[PDB]
Amino acid sequence: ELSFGARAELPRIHPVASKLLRLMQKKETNLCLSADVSLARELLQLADALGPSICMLKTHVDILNDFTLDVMKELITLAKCHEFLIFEDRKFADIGNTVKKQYEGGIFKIASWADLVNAHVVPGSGVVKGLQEVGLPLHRGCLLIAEMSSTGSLATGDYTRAAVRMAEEHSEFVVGFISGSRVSMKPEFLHLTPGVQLEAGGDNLGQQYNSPQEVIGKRGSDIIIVGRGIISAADRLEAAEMYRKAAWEAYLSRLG
Amino acid sequence: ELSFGARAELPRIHPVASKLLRLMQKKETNLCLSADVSLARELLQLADALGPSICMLKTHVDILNDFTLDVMKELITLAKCHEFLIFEDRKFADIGNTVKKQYEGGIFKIASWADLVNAHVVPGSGVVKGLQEVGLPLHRGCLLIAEMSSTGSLATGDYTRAAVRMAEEHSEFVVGFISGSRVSMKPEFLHLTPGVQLEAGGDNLGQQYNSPQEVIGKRGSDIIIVGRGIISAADRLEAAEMYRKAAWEAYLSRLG
Ligand SMILES: O=C(O)c1cc(=O)[nH]c(=O)n1[C@@H]1O[C@H](COP(=O)(O)O)[C@@H](O)[C@H]1O
Ligand SMILES: O=C(O)c1cc(=O)[nH]c(=O)n1[C@@H]1O[C@H](COP(=O)(O)O)[C@@H](O)[C@H]1O
Repeated sequence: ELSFGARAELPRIHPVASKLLRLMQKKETNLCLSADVSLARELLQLADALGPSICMLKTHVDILNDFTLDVMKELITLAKCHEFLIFEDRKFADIGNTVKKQYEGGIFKIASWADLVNAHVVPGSGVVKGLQEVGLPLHRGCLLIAEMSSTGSLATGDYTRAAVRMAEEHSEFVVGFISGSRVSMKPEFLHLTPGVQLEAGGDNLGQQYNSPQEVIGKRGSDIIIVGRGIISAADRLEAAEMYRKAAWEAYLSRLG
Repeated sequence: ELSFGARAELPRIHPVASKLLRLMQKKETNLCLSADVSLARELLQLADALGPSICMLKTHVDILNDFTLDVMKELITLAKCHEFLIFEDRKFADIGNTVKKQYEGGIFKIASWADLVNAHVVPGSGVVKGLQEVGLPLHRGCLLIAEMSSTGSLATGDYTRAAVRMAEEHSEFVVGFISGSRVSMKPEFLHLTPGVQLEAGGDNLGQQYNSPQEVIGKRGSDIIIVGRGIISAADRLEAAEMYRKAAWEAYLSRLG
């Protein structure tokens, strides 16, 4: 098993994955903050304070009450300053012809500011083809949703295998997965795992939690995605540091 | 098999489905226009001219370059004038806690103007639970995506059966399906079918077309969803009338 720094140099590595893996090793962080807030001021204050602790900031641009492309300009300034990627968790899931417009255009112009986006594989490979026609020219990457954290997820068995095949057949653009575990045996592919908290539990709408030690250490994922475990805490900086140290040590102990 | 007008009166019918079925029978239309345009002025000019020919106008609010809630105010005026429902084809596909915010909030405030939305079933029933916590109080309906039109779709076999079970267990909010065919044997549930053109063919990004006669007449669906077959035509009114007459006669001939 290679370190993040060595994976950053693999011959078939995507440039976006390489950039991410380099800053993960430099900063000793495999934490992605899920910045699930409705106010631009809170998003930017979290990005600035937690920037040093995170490899990635995950957005849902469509829950931000005061979105403007200028807010995303300020977010890019912080991403460059503190060295993290921006991941818009848009979960594209339409025919190729539709998703290309949803990615490039409308009010959000996601491709103009998002290093990474993600897509569901249920529509077939056209979803990836459509996205890549915008994303390849704009030097972007994509994650495929191979497994989900929620109760009753149908992303199991042959579905997960189809996501892995689709990623591997589109390595020019697909840099990894949303998954609960290592699903690809190819080390060029990032595994990002949501549904993470230090304590056992869930929410009232089907979210299920596992610990950083379980998903990084036992299940072999690379990056934890954490929302409420940080966002709902009083001291979001110390919460982020707890999650960072947990995920980083789990990673180191799997390396041996 | 019951007429649309008789289905509108079924004991377990959802009010949104009833409203739709009534205006389908009154206007002799089972055509949903896929208004896949980037300009508000073109969206509103299509809604006004084609309003009399359609039971429903399907939006992708996130490809509209000049979206404002005022554009949707003008669209509602046309929907009320000409009697059609507004369907935002958002394809919600996240955990319940996320989709409730994506449905109610952000810039688009989808639930404030959309009669109908749709959701993927891959995350499990939490996606429906989250949406229904916004949509039930706002007297809205939802369609579940049971089958897709695109090449390589994984929405087959047990997946389609899971979508039908989920719809039937959430009949307070779920009024039907995006599907290629009749998937539910319960007549209270609408079947809407995209991937429709009069001529054989497809697009370059995995879209596949079938005719109105095939999907309404042979496959037993209720409503055709048509984008480019109308939108790319020179005379979009006559194109809409051709699709309306095709879908309506296919429906009548299945009734006998
Ligand atoms: O793509 C994702 O990040 C995602 C996939 C998934 O399987 N589960 C999942 O929870 N998410 C997202 O990750 C975040 C989880 O947030 P918390 O439950 O607050 O930690 C939310 O923004 C979800 O939308
Ligand atoms: O939910 C949908 O409407 C949808 C589901 C699906 O399986 N296939 C599909 O084509 N659609 C949508 O229906 C429209 C099809 O447009 P045309 O291919 O131009 O007729 C697009 O806006 C798609 O996003």
